[PDB]
Amino acid sequence: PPPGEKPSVFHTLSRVGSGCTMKELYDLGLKLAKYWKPFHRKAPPSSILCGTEKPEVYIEPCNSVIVQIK
DNA sequence: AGACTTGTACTGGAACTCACGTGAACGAATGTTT
Repeated sequence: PPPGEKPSVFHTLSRVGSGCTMKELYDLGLKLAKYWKPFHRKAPPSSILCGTEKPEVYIEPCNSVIVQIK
């Protein structure tokens, strides 16, 4: 972002779907359950920028969580 | 590829039980003292 501001736009990197136990996935779902929004290809959100791979449901970055990927 | 879940088998420790040992205590007989 411009100096002294929070990030506004995001660029997709990759899907990850392994490395979490069932309980961790349940807790993550409960945390982010309220903030999921349906994804419409015709009116994509401004904050998230995607290529050919698009999600079924998108969550605004302000309410999401950081994940470590190996 | 990778990561988690499920199923099978194994091994060590907990708990329970019996055998054996040791410690302390005691009534009766005997020996000693007065």
